[PDB]
Amino acid sequence: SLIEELIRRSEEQQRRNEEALRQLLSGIVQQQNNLLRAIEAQQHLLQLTVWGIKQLQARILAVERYLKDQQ
Amino acid sequence: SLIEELIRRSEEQQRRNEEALRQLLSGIVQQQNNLLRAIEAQQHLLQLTVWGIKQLQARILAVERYLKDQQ
Amino acid sequence: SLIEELIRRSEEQQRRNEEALRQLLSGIVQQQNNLLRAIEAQQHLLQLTVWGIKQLQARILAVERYLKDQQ
Repeated sequence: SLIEELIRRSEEQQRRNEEALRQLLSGIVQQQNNLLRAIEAQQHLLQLTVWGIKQLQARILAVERYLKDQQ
Repeated sequence: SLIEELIRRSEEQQRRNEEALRQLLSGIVQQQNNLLRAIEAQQHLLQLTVWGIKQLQARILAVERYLKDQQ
Repeated sequence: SLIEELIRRSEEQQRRNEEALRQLLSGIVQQQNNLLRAIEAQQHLLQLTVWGIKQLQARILAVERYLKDQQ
């Protein structure tokens, strides 16, 4: 969502730089901050999914042990 | 795969810009579009994994409830 | 972790470029390599989570089949 917002802002600045290529240095630097923010927002979500996978591993392990124990 | 293809294209343009640093503004702008596409392709896959984690959570919850109910 | 290290290095180069904007072309090119490395490191971790989700799917499927078979 914010990633989607940062991507659209980067898409906008990309069009401005390509049109300005056709002042440009500032937009190029700003575009690099746009991409860095996007990468950082994706890192946050990626970090959440890593933790979500670990919790699913713990849940399935508990079920596997429960079935083992019931035997 | 496409991410891998976008990364290699970015790796190629990176070498051209570093060699051209040693016309450059256009390549720098094109490289920024290469990275934006890569970020967007990774966002698509990241979005798929978020949905895949939610479906695994629903599957393990159904198993957990089944075992609870059988008792 | 390395992603976090590549992000901080990109954050440092971003500040230098914004201050140098206020030689800049080289830093802009170097910053683009900083972001490319970050994207590539995130792709590696993203690839690991895709594989981790597939293994969790196989584990829950085995549990689902076990419970089906016991009936």
